[PDB]
Amino acid sequence: PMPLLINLIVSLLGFVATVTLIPAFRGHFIAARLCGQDLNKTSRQQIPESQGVISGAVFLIILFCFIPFPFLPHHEFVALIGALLAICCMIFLGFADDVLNLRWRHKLLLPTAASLPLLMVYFTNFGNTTIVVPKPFRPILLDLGILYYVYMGLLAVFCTNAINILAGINGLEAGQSLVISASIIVFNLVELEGDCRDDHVFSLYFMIPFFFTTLGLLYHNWYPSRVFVGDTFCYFAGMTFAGVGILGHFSKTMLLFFMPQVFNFLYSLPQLLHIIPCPRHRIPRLNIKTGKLEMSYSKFKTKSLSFLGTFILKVAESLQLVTVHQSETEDGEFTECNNMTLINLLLKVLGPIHERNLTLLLLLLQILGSAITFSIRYQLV
Amino acid sequence: PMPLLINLIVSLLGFVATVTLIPAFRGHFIAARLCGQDLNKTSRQQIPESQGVISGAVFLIILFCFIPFPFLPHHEFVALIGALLAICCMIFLGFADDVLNLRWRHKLLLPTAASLPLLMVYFTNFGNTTIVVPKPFRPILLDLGILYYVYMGLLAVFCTNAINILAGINGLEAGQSLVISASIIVFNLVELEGDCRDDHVFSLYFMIPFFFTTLGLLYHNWYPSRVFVGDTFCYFAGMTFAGVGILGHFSKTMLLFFMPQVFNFLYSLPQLLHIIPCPRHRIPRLNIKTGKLEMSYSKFKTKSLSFLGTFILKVAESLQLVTVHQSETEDGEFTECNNMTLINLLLKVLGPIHERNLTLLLLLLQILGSAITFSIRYQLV
Ligand SMILES: CC(=O)N[C@H]1[C@@H](O[C@@H]2O[C@H](C[C@@H](O)[C@H]3O[C@@H](n4ccc(=O)[nH]c4=O)[C@H](O)[C@@H]3O)[C@H](O)[C@H](O)[C@H]2NC(=O)/C=C/CCCCCCCCCC(C)C)O[C@H](CO)[C@@H](O)[C@@H]1O
Ligand SMILES: CC(=O)N[C@H]1[C@@H](O[C@@H]2O[C@H](C[C@@H](O)[C@H]3O[C@@H](n4ccc(=O)[nH]c4=O)[C@H](O)[C@@H]3O)[C@H](O)[C@H](O)[C@H]2NC(=O)/C=C/CCCCCCCCCC(C)C)O[C@H](CO)[C@@H](O)[C@@H]1O
Repeated sequence: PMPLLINLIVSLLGFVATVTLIPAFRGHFIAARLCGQDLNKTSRQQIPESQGVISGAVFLIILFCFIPFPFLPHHEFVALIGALLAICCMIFLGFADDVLNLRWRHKLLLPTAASLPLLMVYFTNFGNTTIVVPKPFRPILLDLGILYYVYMGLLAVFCTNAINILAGINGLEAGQSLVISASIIVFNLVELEGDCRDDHVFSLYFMIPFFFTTLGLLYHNWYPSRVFVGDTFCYFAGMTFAGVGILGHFSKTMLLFFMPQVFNFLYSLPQLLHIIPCPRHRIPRLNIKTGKLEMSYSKFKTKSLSFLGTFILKVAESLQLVTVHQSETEDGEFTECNNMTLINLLLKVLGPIHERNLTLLLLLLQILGSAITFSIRYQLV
Repeated sequence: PMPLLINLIVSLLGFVATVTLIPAFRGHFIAARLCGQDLNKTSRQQIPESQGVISGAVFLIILFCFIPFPFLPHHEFVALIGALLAICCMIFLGFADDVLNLRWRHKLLLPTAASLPLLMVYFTNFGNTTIVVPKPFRPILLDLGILYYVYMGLLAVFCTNAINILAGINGLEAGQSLVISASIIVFNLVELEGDCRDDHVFSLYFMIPFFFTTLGLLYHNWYPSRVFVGDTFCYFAGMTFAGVGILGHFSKTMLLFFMPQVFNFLYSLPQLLHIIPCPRHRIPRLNIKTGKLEMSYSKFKTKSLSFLGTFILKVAESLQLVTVHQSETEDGEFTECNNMTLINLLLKVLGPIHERNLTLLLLLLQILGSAITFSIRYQLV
């Protein structure tokens, strides 16, 4: 555990670096107009956005410096440089999506291009394209070949976006990733005792610095948010997870650590596909008098709604998932449905919750999921 | 020459891609405020900057797609992925310098960090740290060891900045790189016939797409500039050259292709070090009535000037390099010295030249240098 010792020493130095540099560059981002308002707060001040660029940068300098230590053989060297190319490309693309505000078309396609070094490394290092069925005898009728490479391409696209759309409250994005990376770190140390070690000693090389830099980011992103992580971070986070999952051969376990993100993605799916009107910001509404966050709604004319739309809505209404409020004015009759997100579903079930408590609750919900996965995979039921 | 055939097919597709995408993203950059005015033109309209991000992006997608072709052994695979990590990191850092407008401190240090994958690849692939003396028996008294790795670190820092400071006129930055990359391509094809082939088949993999994408950029950057290349491109260009020079083992020949850039850097050195006052923009002044570009000056109080400053200035004045105009008002006595740049020295020698002609003249001057290098290295005097 000597390269891991070096990896931890540089990760702690990376944490110090991230914590120190984020306030040092504040000026540059406010000047560059890379900032947004805390939409769930009465304060109209603009907080610097895209701070994941600073932690992501620190992350790259750390690992570039780390490269000779696990060697001072190329099977793990190709995977190291390759994974760093896919991550660097993603922090780059993420920052450009933050700066240029790209279309949903790019939010999908470009992460597939950035994930190519991982696919190519897997191709040249002859990766096992044959998968093992985790579900019972029902879907079991397999060398997925190109469809396995399609899966690896669509993994980075899911991971980054799933984090990115489960956001809008102080320390949720950096915080959820902090639970996920820690869950992978714990898992790596357990599996570091036997069988697959080369996969977990490798995954730890990327996860220990991702954790300590994200911690340095959360130092300024936690409530009250002084800085915002931005798309740059979601892109970086998603790809680092998708990368270690792919090359470490544990994307299945990793996707189980991603349970709140998966629920949020699917619960959002009718809005994301625009079958039910999707507003630009689906973050909860602040009740200025209460101080706590109340559910956000998407009101629209019921006549304009499609046959599939009113079907999905009425099935979700009955399943006690959405809070539908129908009204009628001089303009006509409307339908004010609940904004389909895990944050608003938590406010639907537990009522209005304060911002600091709501994030903390979601992080605990993330902690519970990791316990469920760790219980499933290690017999603790 | 089959992977080279594939490399050229994708490079032509890359040229088409760059030419098509640059006007498609114009909206995003104007919105993102990533734009500047053509300071040598009367028109106050803002032209989108950082377009090197689009060509640099196209470049990365091409080469990521190219990766399996020269293989479908890891000695050239590590160098390929490694060089792409150093380049991707540089397009990323360059874009952040364009967006955040970093200090001169970062313009130097950060390119050294981005060049680490090249150094590390050279370290692991056991690169020849021992250099051969090109100059005569005078400096010949050598395993430079760490000082050779210092050289490789400072190569990317020189290459990017040297291009970046020899700019400010339509198609100079993209155009000079277009002569340099073509000079390396020609040289690679000559040396592809014998001896070192693995170094030139490798250098061509990066130079053919750099050329065809930069061509696609020059399509919109040539006079009258519709778009601006930005720091993103200078960073990308510099590193791609520094990369192929380092890994291909021909940084010496490459630095001889960089002759106008070297003269411009050293001629600028008293201003860059602030021994003689350095104005923010050292680009020539447009004579609205003439239409042609006239020399730019740096006027200052002669009393405020240091003992070394007035010494360098008077040595350059006598050497017939700077045009010094001394004046005296009620405020006191001033000194209006010529802005120390190869562009203003060309206007000092040839008089006022029109912008389109001036760039074209500098590109021809770049062409002459490549002929001088090719004559030196292949006996054509
Ligand atoms: C539709 C959806 O879910 N869109 C949500 C998503 O939109 C993204 O806002 C950010 C800007 C926010 O960070 C802003 O939120 C504010 N903020 C931030 C942090 C905080 O603590 N407090 C706060 O007030 C701040 O003012 C900041 O500027 C970007 O514009 C980004 O591009 C947006 N990103 C997107 O719009 C992403 C869309 C992806 C569409 C889905 C496509 C499918 C992807 C998966 C495919 C997988 C398959 C292959 C399996 O996130 C929003 C919330 O952070 C939510 O309010 C918003 O509802
Ligand atoms: C001091 C110096 O030479 N500084 C020149 C340098 O400044 C850089 O302007 C750009 C903004 C220009 O692209 C603007 O110029 C306009 N433009 C552009 C293209 C065109 O065709 N027409 C036009 O009008 C447009 O409005 C655009 O916004 C950036 O701000 C960049 O950060 C600047 N970059 C720097 O300031 C870079 C400084 C590096 C300092 C030297 C440090 C030493 C480096 C070498 C060390 C090597 C050793 C290790 C051996 O370049 C300037 C000109 O493009 C010139 O006017 C200016 O004089």
